[PDB]
Amino acid sequence: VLSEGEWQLVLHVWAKVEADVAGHGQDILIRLFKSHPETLENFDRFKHLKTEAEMKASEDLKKHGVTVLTALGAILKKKGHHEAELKPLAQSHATKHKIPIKYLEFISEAIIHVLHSRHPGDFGADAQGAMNKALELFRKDIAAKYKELGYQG
Ligand code: HEM
Repeated sequence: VLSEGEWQLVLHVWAKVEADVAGHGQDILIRLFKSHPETLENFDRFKHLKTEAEMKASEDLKKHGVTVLTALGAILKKKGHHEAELKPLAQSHATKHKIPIKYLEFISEAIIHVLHSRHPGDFGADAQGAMNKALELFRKDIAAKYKELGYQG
């Protein structure tokens, strides 16, 4: 369970993301795909993309990054009270998309990497620790829902 102070560190960097969620989403999805190419294969929608340049030029990838980060932001703004937001997400990701917890760990790493690069002013060590805790909580709760839904993750 995060403290209020930790949540405030999370939300203060998220405020920066929200200056340009689209650009942040591009960087995060591209970092995920570059660092863990098997994750790209998981997206039938995107797996044709061959290069970072093609990724950057895809309007469709940009749209999806906005969707992803806005969903995550809505979860983070609940400060742990995210049951309602996690239900549909866990169901789609367990049963339609089939995303293992290890891949949610990979996107978490990509989020931390991009925030660390873009936001040294709001992403020092304590802030990164807080974000890690928030993403750990998200993954813990999603993995519990995966169980309940019949997916090992
Ligand atoms: C922070 C973690 C993530 C969030 C918040 C998130 C959010 C979303 C949202 C909101 C959608 C659209 C609605 C839905 O289907 O549920 C979606 C779709 C999808 N997600 Fe995620 N996602 C996350 C991580 C991942 C990861 C790590 C992968 C794969 C490695 C993945 C694969 C997919 C796929 C395949 C779709 C469908 C894309 C399409 O064909 O339109 N997601 N995600």
